[PDB]
Amino acid sequence: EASLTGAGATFPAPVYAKWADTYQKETGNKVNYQGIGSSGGVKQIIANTVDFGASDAPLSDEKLAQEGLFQFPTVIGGVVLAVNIPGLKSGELVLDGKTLGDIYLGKIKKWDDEAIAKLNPGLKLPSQNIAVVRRADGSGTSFVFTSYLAKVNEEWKNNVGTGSTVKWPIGLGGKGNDGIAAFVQRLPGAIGYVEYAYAKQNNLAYTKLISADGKPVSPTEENFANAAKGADWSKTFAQDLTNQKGEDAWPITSTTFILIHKDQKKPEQGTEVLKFFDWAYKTGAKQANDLDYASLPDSVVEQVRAAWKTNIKDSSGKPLY
Repeated sequence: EASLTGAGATFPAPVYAKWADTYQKETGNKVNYQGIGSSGGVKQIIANTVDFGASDAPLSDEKLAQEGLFQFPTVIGGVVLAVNIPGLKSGELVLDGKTLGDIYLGKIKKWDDEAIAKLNPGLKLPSQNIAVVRRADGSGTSFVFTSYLAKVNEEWKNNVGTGSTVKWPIGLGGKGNDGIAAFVQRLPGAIGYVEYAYAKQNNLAYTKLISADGKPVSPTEENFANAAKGADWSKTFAQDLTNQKGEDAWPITSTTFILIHKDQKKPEQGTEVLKFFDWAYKTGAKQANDLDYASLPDSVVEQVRAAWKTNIKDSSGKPLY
């Protein structure tokens, strides 16, 4: 039995924790995962203080080669806008990318603003001020969210841009996906971006969004999967799944990655890390779906297995899988 430690992204933490609990029950192996944000996970794996790092933002091939790292995707999730608006039900409000960006820019300050009303004709919106909430820590969820906003709001693109950390025009900072969920829950009029599982598990209301194609869509596991239907995984695992075309394609979708060293100094540790993830691919789909994360296509996991064989080795050049 082995003890493994991983650290990073909170975006997939609910599913990694569930898989870890189940894996321990079935095999006795222990996986301790620390949700410290993608930026921290990258620093940790590079510092070699953990067996595997986790980040929703992919590293470029050149960055991977420079650090001697290998990266592979695990599941597909979606980012939603959790809101606390009195008298509004979950899924009733609809926002488009442009308007969402204007909210985060501080351009729109009340819930009954004309721009919001015209998108929601049947709604009686309250003249409640909008409390914008964003991440205080280096975050892969921030990366995905700002990648999306830069595509749909030129002013956002030109003035704040994309990144795991940006200079936010307005808003209070929350730590981790859990931190943002707690803020929305406690602040009447709040809007905050979180990975779907965090809104569902905390019973937070969320909005629908208008797809790249122009249709209002709901955030569901199937709709996250739909956004990924057109990704050419054979080209690269580092797929941008934001604002994708297609029916019922959730606009803020993203996969997430695990980072491990290619030259394993502690091969036993390396071998056990691959066994845990292989087990998750083979048996963990139901648990991922229970948490509303979509699974990667089988062709993609086969590509991952093939790459493990070629890339992961001990100091003697011996493959660990």
